[PDB]
Amino acid sequence: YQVPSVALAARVLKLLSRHKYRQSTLTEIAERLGVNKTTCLRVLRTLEREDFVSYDPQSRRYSLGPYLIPLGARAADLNDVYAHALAELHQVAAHTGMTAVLVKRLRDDRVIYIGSAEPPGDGVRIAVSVGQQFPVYGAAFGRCFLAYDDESTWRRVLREGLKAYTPNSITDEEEYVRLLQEVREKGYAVSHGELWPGISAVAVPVFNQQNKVDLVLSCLTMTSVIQGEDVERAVKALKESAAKVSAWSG
Amino acid sequence: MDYQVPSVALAARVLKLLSRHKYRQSTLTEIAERLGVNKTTCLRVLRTLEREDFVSYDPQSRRYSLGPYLIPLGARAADLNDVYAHALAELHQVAAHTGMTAVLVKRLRDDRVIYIGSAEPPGDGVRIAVSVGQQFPVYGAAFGRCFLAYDDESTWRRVLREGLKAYTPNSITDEEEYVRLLQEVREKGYAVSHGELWPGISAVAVPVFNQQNKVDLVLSCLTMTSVIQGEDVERAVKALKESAAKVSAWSGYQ
Repeated sequence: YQVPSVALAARVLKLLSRHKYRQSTLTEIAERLGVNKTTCLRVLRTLEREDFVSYDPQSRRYSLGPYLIPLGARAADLNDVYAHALAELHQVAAHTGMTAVLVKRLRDDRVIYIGSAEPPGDGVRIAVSVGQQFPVYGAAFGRCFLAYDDESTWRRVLREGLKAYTPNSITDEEEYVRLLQEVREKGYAVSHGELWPGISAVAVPVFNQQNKVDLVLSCLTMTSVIQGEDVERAVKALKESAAKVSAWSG
Repeated sequence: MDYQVPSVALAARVLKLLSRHKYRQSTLTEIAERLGVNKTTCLRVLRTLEREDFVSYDPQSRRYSLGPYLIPLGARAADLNDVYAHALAELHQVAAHTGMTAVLVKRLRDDRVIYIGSAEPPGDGVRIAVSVGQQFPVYGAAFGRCFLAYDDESTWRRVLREGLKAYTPNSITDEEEYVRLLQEVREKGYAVSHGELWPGISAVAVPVFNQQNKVDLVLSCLTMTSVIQGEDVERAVKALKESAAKVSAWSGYQ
């Protein structure tokens, strides 16, 4: 079963976390979600009374509300796995000088940025959109998820087709399979401009109790600046952090 | 109201419950009994939330918990408008409903407090303005008593032994009176001062609690003493409490 209104409440919240829809009128939400204005408004008003959504009558725009702040903080700190993994991002960033990210496998072959940490102190930083979703196959993290799946999950997602985000996105199914073999041997993956042009990443799987991968830790930097020593550093930090997070997955 | 959707209200109650340390890993029975809702009704909502990753389920122990999608929602919500921003917005509501200047006070180290935001009531004419950044002693006036009343009594005794400084003729410097005033603030949930820091100025204040049940923030209303009337103080207490309850929930109080 599915309760249609609760599912609609969730879709609204997910829509309002995208930058384009961070402040959206009723009509923009209805249109984007494909439901009539009255059904949306009912949900939005119930969500508003609980402070899950906020409403600015001066702009007639709805946004994510204040109650999600402590709710999200608690979802992090009440769970041993998430509390330690988010703390580890700060470790990774401080020791590598790269922007560190936690990626999480969702239902329907999607993944999501759960959090990030930017290196401390000053300078330009690379910043990611926290809460952005991605296909489970994309860039360095995609291969960290897929390399330890049973081939029941390999083939279904390969068969759907691989989107070419940039000219270096891996869309050849055979090349992708060889790279998955490579991830298993080395325990990490590197992408150069596969998702965003000029961005490279290093990713490492965090193993759950089934030897499977629900969480990936990632490091991000500019492709033009990355040297071999940077990859090695990122791999050590990420691997060490990953092993501490796996420890808590009991 | 016809725009009130009971299944989404229950989803919210479920998530608020799972955010309490005690109920962080809760069986279906414990959830349904604690909320006073039929277990089947609960299952459908829980499983719907689980499908969207707002809740998780552990098949071993049969317990539900806050799901991981709430983490980036929280971060994106705060990034747009953080708690202090929302607190300021609620102060403008208070100012509008009371016709008083509303003020957000924060505790510092070393027995000081500081104004971190204000909201003058709407319209044109005169009004009381305050300096964002002004610091005061933690014992001073209505807002001082709202911080102190909720510390251990050992702090009351320390602050009292170290001397209450008399700013005006209406300042409370009698130790037995100040203790009685702290006790009653703790009994009643608000404080009122009449010319204790500034001649002519009255204050009504209410504490904001956080997730360790401590008072880091106080919401306060300033008005002129000489024009306060019957229902005014009563009305401001009621508006400040409605606002402080909300901001307490946003600071993680439960």
